[PDB]
Amino acid sequence: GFLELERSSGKLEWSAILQKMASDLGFSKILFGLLPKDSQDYENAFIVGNYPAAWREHYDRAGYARVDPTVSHCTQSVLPIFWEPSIYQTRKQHEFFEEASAAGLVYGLTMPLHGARGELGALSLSVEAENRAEANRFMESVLPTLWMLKDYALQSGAGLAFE
Amino acid sequence: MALVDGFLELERSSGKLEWSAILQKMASDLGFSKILFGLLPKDSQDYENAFIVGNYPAAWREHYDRAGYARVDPTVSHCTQSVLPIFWEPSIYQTRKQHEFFEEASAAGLVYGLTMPLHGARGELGALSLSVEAENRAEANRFMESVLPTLWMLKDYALQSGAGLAFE
Ligand SMILES: O=C(Oc1c(Br)cc(Br)cc1CNC(=O)c1ccccc1[N+](=O)[O-])c1ccccc1Cl
Ligand SMILES: O=C(Oc1c(Br)cc(Br)cc1CNC(=O)c1ccccc1[N+](=O)[O-])c1ccccc1Cl
Repeated sequence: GFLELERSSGKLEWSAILQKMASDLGFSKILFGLLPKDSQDYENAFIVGNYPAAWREHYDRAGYARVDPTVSHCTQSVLPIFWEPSIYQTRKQHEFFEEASAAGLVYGLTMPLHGARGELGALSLSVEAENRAEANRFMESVLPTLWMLKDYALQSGAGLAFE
Repeated sequence: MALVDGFLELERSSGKLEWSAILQKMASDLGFSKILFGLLPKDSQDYENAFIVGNYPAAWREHYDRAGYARVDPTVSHCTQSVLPIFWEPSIYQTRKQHEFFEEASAAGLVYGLTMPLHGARGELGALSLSVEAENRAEANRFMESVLPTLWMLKDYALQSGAGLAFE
């Protein structure tokens, strides 16, 4: 569980519980983003978490949903995409990487979310590490737990967002 | 990552037979007995014509289709509503018809286990059902809890690769 996320009422308590679950697991920053069936309106997604506010604003401002390589990945797969240097291919994606890094978001992964009612989302989690090798060792050590977490977060958060 | 290397063979297969053999072995190696992987394309409710993989007794699968059990199987309705597992507990069989279903499934050797709902990136709807042989439900539940995180990863790997084989 999942216990607290269900007993919670309102976005504020739900966000605090999810953030703490991630933090306890070893991830300092998280974003839970969700769209309803047949929506591509990323700039109006249901968004939860503790990403820096200025970064979230810039992301929307710059239209980074069209650039961020994890977005297109999420439309095609249920498997995680790790924030590996190989995913940033274009010059725009290089800038995206640099800008996200400035915001403190360099190491992490994005778990695509695909709900029972056609919801489309992502749970992104970032880790503080001394290098990418350290980050990857940590992420591998907690991956099975994260994999369960993302589905619990999806089932709970879909109803909060749209119902 | 070494953790997920096992799951990579699911994309390295050529054809439904090899894919089925790989999936069945991963499940068997993990400690489960019988499995059924079922998948439908976007918008489909045609359970009698799903893409199905596994080692459920053939006569049972034939019976399930014939008797229209998809209409009453509580794991089916659950999968339309949720991404979370549904464990095969007496409490999920509520209607008299679902009691019949449970009795018939038990005769086919399917009593303890769980169903992982599958929801694909392209609207695919499915289930990965796995049965457990045990002396009682408590032992069965103890085993299932011990392998659940591995199974949770497996079901998504199976879905991603399975969808390509079924529809792409
Ligand atoms: O929430 C979604 O996308 C978003 C939205 Br909107 C806003 C923001 Br800010 C961030 C994301 C997802 N991207 C990341 O978190 C990320 C991934 C790799 C490197 C760096 C970052 N980062 O720092 O942002 C989303 C993605 C796919 C499908 C649906 C949604 Cl709603
Ligand atoms: O494959 C799907 O449904 C099916 C289809 Br067809 C055929 C068969 Br035989 C079995 C199922 C799923 N049911 C089970 O495996 C099950 C669950 C609990 C107790 C006993 C059993 N059982 O032994 O049958 C399915 C389910 C949800 C969404 C899509 C699909 Cl294709």
